[PDB]
Amino acid sequence: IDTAALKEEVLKYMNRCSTQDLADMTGCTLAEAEFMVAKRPFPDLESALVVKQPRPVIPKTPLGPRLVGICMEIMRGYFVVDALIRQCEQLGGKIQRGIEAWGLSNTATSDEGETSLVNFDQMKSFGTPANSSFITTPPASFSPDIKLQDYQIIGINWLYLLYELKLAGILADEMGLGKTCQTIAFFSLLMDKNINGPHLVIAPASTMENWLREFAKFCPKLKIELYYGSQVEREEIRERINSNKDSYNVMLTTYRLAATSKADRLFLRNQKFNVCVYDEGHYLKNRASERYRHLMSIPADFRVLLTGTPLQNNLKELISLLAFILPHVFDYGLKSLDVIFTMKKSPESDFERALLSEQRVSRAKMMMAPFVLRRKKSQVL
Repeated sequence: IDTAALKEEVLKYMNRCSTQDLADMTGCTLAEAEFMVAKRPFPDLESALVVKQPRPVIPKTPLGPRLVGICMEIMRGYFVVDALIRQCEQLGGKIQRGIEAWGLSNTATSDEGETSLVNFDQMKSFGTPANSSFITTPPASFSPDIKLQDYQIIGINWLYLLYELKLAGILADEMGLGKTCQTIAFFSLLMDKNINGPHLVIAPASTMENWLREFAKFCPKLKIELYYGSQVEREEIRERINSNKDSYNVMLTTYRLAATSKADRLFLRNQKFNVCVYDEGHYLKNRASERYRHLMSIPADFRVLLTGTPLQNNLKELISLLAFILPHVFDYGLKSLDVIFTMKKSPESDFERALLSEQRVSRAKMMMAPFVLRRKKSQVL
């Protein structure tokens, strides 16, 4: 991150921006942006730094320095966002090549910020190549009485592809397409391969009898440990589990329990989970939250987020997901991004509407697309 490059970028921006774009980016008022803008062209940054609004006419930080300083903090942040997007470009390239080495097709384009793999008919007809890792059959651990749809066989193969690449996945199928069922089938796929957990599933209380029901119905072979109840009940659960009496495959808990209080937090810390699934984990969309840091602080080899929503055109959300899916980023500070998450929107200005923000939204949505599997009802009916 070159100081001279920063100063250059800021000088050019200050000379280019609209008044409203300047308010959007710096959080200043529209009259401040108007004054600023009317003092330009700026031949150098010093010329911007002498700008100050007049003292009242007779009937504590001057404008110039304040805006130049904010723009340089922001440019710093954007440069960090760009590095995140380039890493995402790298690793998603590896996802795309793994998919192409299956021998299967995608209906979506990157700009839609997802992948849509709907069927494997041509592998059905002509067969799976000797060089392909795709598994067309249900897992042997999976309940024989439950039929997996073709798009769900794809789901568990895709999840395992991303597991192998040491990445992270977002499963964003439309509501009703059995994301919970595909998760459980993924667990049973791992179990075929002698990968047995423990794994964690964090869910809203609203869905936890459903997770228990679906575990029992779809893959009864998984041993499930429910981490729920009173502080005291939870404590005896920890007592019972820490003594390795009956090892388990999947632990089920809620976001409240998983994040709120010290004792639960480091119990989950010490479990050393392999897969960690965040069901309806919209908290992962907001890195500027205590809950986020606690969710992401739980150690896990492979993180999966389940959601019914495609990626939104919101830079803050996309940065939060970039730190979710990119290896070893969350352990970095990302302090240079702090300033972006402190810019509160208002009627006068919104950092999301700054042109440089929008450009990063477009670019990131495009590069995050191989990390997002999304099928719609209208595709799989």
